[PDB]
Amino acid sequence: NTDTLERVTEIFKALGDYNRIRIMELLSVSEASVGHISHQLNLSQSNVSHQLKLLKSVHLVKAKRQGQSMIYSLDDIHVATMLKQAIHHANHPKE
Amino acid sequence: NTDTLERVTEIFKALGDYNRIRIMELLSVSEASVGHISHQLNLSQSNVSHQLKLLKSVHLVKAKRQGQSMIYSLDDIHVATMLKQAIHHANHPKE
Ligand SMILES: [Zn+2]
Ligand SMILES: [Zn+2]
Repeated sequence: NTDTLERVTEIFKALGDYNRIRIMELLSVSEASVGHISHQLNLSQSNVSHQLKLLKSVHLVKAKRQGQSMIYSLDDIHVATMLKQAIHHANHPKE
Repeated sequence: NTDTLERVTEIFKALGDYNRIRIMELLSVSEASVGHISHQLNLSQSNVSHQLKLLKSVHLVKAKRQGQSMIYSLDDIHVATMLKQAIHHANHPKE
């Protein structure tokens, strides 16, 4: 018994594609849906119609209705702060 | 276009396994090495001499020499923030 480990193993393998995370990267500062995400990040709407639903099913992502589309966003500040710090580890301004 | 992103899958290609990051969970409050990880997580020395070394050689981990010993750590507060923010979206309890 561990509580934490035995529930983020599910996160820390699902992270493993640069496309997936490049989207949450952006969401963590500004929200887009499948169709805007496809414009901003050069991805197909068919493809994001299945990557956004997967991110959602590992709970880094959340869907919501708004006016006359479904907006997508980060589930909560936890993993937005995980995902910020992977970029920070990968881009040192001075070594 | 990516600038850095595929160097960030290159730190996801450091995760993907259980005790590997159950170690680093604990390094995220106190620093421990091969013999003492193998004591404190009930592990084995053949094994930690491959996993402390992988993580070391994929920069989520850094050693420090103390004569015939080496103490070991996370690499910086970036990777310490990745694994502790994951260990925060795994459960969400009252405080
Ligand atoms: Zn760093
Ligand atoms: Zn959370």
